[PDB]
Amino acid sequence: QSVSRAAITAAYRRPETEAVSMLLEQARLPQPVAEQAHKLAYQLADKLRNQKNASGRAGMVQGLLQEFSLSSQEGVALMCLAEALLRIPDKATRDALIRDKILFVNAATWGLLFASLSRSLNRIIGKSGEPLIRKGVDMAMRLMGEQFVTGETIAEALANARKLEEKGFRYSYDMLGEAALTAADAQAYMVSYQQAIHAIGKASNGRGIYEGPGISIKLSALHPRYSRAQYDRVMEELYPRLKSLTLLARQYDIGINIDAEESDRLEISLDLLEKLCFEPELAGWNGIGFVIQAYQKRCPLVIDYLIDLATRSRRRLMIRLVKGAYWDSEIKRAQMDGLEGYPVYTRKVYTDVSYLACAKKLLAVPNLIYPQFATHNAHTLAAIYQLAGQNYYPGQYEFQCLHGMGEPLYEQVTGKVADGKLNRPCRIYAPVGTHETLLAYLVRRLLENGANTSFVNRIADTSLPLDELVADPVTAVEKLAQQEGQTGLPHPKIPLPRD
Ligand SMILES: Cc1cc2nc3c(=O)[nH]c(=O)nc-3n(C[C@H](O)[C@H](O)[C@H](O)COP(=O)(O)OP(=O)(O)OC[C@H]3O[C@@H](n4cnc5c(N)ncnc54)[C@H](O)[C@@H]3O)c2cc1C
Repeated sequence: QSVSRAAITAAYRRPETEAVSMLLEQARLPQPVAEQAHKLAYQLADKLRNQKNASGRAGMVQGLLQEFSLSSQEGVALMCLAEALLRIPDKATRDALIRDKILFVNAATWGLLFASLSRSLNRIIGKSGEPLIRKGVDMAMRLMGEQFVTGETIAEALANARKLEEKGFRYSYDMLGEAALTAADAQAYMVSYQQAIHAIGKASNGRGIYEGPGISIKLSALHPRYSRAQYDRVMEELYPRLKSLTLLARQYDIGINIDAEESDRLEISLDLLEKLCFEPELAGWNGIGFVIQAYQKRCPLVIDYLIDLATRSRRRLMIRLVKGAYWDSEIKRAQMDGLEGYPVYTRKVYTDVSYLACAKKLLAVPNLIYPQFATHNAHTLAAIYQLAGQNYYPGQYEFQCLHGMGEPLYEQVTGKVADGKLNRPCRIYAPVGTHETLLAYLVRRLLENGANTSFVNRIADTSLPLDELVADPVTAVEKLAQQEGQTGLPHPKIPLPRD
């Protein structure tokens, strides 16, 4: 192996105390930068919560719960009567009714300001069995998944693009579907990607890899049983498909991004990337993109490799820095394999520290990397904004977000300074497909949105103060270290696989 490739392999399951300790000073924001990041993060998160005055309304709510010593159930019932009184048209009649003599339709809506279904479930199940369960799972998947899908076909998705593109947003389209099980499956995904590139490229119409739309691909869709595939078959079979798609993207001058999937496929994906970057037909073209996952211990070492690869292959790589979408499966996988450790961190704050350290590394080499900072986290965003320094220029970096998750945060970000925005571009990741391709993506979105460690989950918890929500991760790790006795201890509820 090369020097940088060898270092990747060595860090695979590095002990967490060691990995976190090494990243801390790389992630630490200088005090004035940290202060500016905090104020911006606080401001972004405040406007998120208090959209339609959610906090101020909740304030007046509890203020009346106190002054009368009323319950919360006593609060709703009072508003319901108050609402019915405000529907009496003439004030003299309303006043006279209140004085001389003194319904719950919208009681549910008022309660938002403040057991037998189990029987119905046990009854319905035994009667109708697994077919009812299977249809209910398919149905709930489609209902919950709709908010995350931009269109059923690439033509439909593309037809919706101008609305946000004219506001300064960009797109990366994802043809849903992954983990091809058969040769026919992988061939169908290949044809779907080719069709999509033709459509996106014609719509891009020469706007180029920065301003114009691009595509995101999953290597697992292009090779049957990719999860266990050997190097020889992957190079023989998957790589010609990857090359073919990338040459076509180059012909239309659109970005083509290689998504990151499970951690045991990182190595083969670097082998594919290495070969791709030296294709003569791609010389002098900078549209190749690659995702790296900050929750992996290998991430900073992958960056050193990518920096060297951009230098040797004489290109600027588009690098999407993410935290990562497969954490729950990574933990379970590692516990089943009984190895010396985990390839990912076990405390969420460590992943945040890793992301900040990795972001600094990426921003230091603008000639070699175009960083694409994917996050829905207001502190992460504000930190990157400050770390990128003074004198932003559009080609310095961009943000990215997922369709159906990013809008309220990035509405404050993309657009004119005169309109109160930060004037930084954001590329929306846009899944395209029908219900038959949605399951795996939807599940990952449920895990993301439902975890009590996720920013998008914590910002919806109005009992968590804004200052705790946007707390600096480096300081959080040092507070843990002072309490627990050393830096970077694993999650107490996630022991090592061999324990
Ligand atoms: C446009 C875009 C493209 C993306 N592409 C990919 C991709 O190709 N591959 C991929 O794997 N991910 C990808 N992601 C990331 C993934 O889908 C999540 O959106 C992302 O990790 C959420 O980070 P956040 O900063 O918005 O949330 P935050 O809430 O600040 O962080 C949440 C993340 O922390 C991590 N985490 C949660 N619990 C723990 C824990 N106990 N210990 C350690 N870490 C923890 C997980 O990565 C989780 O997603 C992409 C994200 C976006 C926005």
